[PDB]
Amino acid sequence: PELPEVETVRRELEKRIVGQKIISIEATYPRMVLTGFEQLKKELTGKTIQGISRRGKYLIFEIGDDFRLISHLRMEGKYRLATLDAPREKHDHLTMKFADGQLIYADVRKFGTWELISTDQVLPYFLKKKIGPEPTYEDFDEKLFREKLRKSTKKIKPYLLEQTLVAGLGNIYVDEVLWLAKIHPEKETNQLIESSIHLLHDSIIEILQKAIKLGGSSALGSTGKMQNELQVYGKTGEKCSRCGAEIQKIKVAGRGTHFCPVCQQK
DNA sequence: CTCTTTTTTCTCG
DNA sequence: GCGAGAAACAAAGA
Ligand SMILES: FC(F)(F)c1nc(S)c2nc[nH]c2n1
Repeated sequence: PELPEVETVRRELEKRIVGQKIISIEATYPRMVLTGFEQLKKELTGKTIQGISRRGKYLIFEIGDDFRLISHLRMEGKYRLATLDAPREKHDHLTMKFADGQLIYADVRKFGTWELISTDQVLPYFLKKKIGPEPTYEDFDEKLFREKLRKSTKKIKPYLLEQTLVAGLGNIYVDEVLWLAKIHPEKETNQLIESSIHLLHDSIIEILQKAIKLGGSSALGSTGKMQNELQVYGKTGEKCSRCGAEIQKIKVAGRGTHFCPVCQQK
């Protein structure tokens, strides 16, 4: 998932597990608990969930005053709320058992991660990863964005995916954003002009906020409607909305890349 | 049978 | 520092 899907999960979890005391925690794949499963089980068992936050694509469980559980779903992670007698499914790895239900984490590819960190270490955790601003008008400053693009020789799509210019874009929404902003994915950022950068900035905010409103593109968060609004991603060979052309797919920095050549010339 | 396809971080030259 | 390619992993499709 990307930021809109993680935000949709965050909102549903916030509605349902805040206030719940953790009765037990079980793992069939403890290796995804990067800080140590036995330590996490000891610290969090018997604690009450106080809230669920998000930063970029990271989910942040607020569990007691002094701990946060930082969860990343990577490529295929999925959460579901199940009854206590729910049968185990093949790719379930972790479960947080409450008195009247359980939160189960599944991940076919086993990429997703859990990290237990103390409350006063959350901001340093994200500083160390150099995560960029949240994609909102209030947080995403166009002036700094423009300066960073000017000083770099990177291609725009890889640079946006690095999470350092702005947080939360993945392969789907970066393709949608560059189509909407009429920018080639291999455009070198120091060749972007101010009016293009302005449109890119606004387009990032607008696409991600619309995606959040529509519940993401498609367990929790599986009821999104943003997939019906995608213009280029996964649409290889189909006609662009700025009509005439067919959507092409190339490889850029090892990622499948969907774009409309006429609309996105360098 | 092989090869390719679908977030983050590391290795290598 | 850089970028390309690979690594972590599983399943499905060509
Ligand atoms: F593909 C890419 F290599 F450009 C890339 N994509 C994503 S989603 C990403 N997240 C952190 N770093 C990242 N690099």
